[PDB]
Amino acid sequence: MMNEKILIVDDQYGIRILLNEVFNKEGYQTFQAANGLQALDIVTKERPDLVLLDMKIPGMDGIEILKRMKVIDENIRVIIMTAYGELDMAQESKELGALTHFAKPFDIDEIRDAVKKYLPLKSNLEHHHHHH
Repeated sequence: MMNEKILIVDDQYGIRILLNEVFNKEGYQTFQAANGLQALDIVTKERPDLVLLDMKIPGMDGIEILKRMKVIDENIRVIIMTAYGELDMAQESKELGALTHFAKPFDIDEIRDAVKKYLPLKSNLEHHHHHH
């Protein structure tokens, strides 16, 4: 449609943007971030619904940023592609510590799969009985 939105924060040369060709068109508004602050830029600019955050990202500690992300929306699906033991550290540090987790920036095939594994696909979806 068009209302699909995701952020991807990592320092992989062309994975961030290949996610764009991968979803940004039709899958989701997948944007690229070199810092969580850059992700904050887009989260306030385009307001993607999902966030991919790596704290292992050169620049800033994405951990803090993703904490703020749930803190901004609470509907935003905060997904972690950093030290996935942050459901230990990042969670107890603040609030949620991100949901779907991965310790490695992996091949996008598993990522697109993970997207269609985790995403609702239910009846109520987000919060709306009978989409109108």
